Amino acid sequence: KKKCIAKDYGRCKWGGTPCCRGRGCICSIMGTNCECKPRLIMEGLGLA
Repeated sequence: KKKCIAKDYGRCKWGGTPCCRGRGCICSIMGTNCECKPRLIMEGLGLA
């Protein structure tokens, strides 16, 4: 699976380059500041 950004926190876009290592291109929920973070999913607002 080539064509991606294996750079942790690698600026990426949902319509441009994805992440290699397996990061998730998370943005600022506004359409700006998109980046590929090292798979992060820590909830709690619903757990507590």
